[PDB]
Amino acid sequence: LPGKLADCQERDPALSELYLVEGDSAGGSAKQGRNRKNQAILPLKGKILNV
DNA sequence: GTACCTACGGCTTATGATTCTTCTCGCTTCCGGCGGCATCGGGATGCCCGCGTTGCAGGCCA
Repeated sequence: LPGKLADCQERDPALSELYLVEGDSAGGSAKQGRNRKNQAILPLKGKILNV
């Protein structure tokens, strides 16, 4: 929960949005240019192992 | 693709210590009430006489 996740002010689901981008390259400007009402961004690190 | 360490210098803020404010234990002993009796100075009551109080009308003041 800490570290990377930055939720919005609203807590009721089906109203907010979630995004998945590169952390240090994209998430910075994404948070600096997003809204603080119904916006949430979850950064990522590199790739993800296959299933 | 990403994280964690200290030196170079200054103000502050996050917590254990010391002088100033205060809360009130101890009773006991010199001292302060407390009551009774002889004493003394004041005054209320009475009479006399002149002065303090008040009403009228005028000139001065806030």
